[PDB]
Amino acid sequence: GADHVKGNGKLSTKKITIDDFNAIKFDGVIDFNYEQSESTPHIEITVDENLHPYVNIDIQDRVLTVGFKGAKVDHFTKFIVKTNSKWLKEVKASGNANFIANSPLKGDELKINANSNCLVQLKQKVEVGKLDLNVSGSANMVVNELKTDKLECSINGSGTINLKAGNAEEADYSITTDGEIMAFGVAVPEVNCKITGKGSAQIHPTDNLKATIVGKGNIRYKGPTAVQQKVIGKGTVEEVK
Repeated sequence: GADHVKGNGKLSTKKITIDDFNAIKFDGVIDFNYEQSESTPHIEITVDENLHPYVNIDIQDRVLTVGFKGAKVDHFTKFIVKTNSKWLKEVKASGNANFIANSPLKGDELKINANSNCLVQLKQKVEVGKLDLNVSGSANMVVNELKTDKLECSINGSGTINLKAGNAEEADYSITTDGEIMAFGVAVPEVNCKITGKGSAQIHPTDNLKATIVGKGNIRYKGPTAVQQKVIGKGTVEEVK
């Protein structure tokens, strides 16, 4: 069967051209550096020199998948991906990967699913019609600045979503089992916030807030805002000054 291989500890970088992609999927301890630009797309891979033949770069229906193929890689020293595309509508990251967007991001929609201990960092302004963020398996997401019409934030099981600054017209915030949403920095006129189980949501509704809690989870908001709530459990909905 497939050979078991391992990195020889000598990192090398290879740069090649890459086809058009608008979606990214990867699973594993990969440092993935992305930029949105009109420049000729390239992909730059850093991995142990003897592992480059096993590096998988595959684009199907504009979905880019990066990982390994052709052998079972028992160990690698580091795995860095640096690439760019004109458009980006989706990112699926898993397995303790680091996804970093080092450019502003634009488009009708941006959907991000961060699972199993990943770290997603959107370091520059995200300006989209709809921003759909999902975290599970203790993954973490940090968004420095956003501007959107519809914002959807959801955490399942565990993990955190930190939305440092920005604006949304409507936001749906949800925490199930456990998790933390840190979004005091995002001003939103219409907010829907729901916690089922444990958790903590920090939010900034500027007109109306619909809050639902079942369990010990807490909703803390900065207003002024009108509030309609339904709480079953020890958790509470409270304003912070």
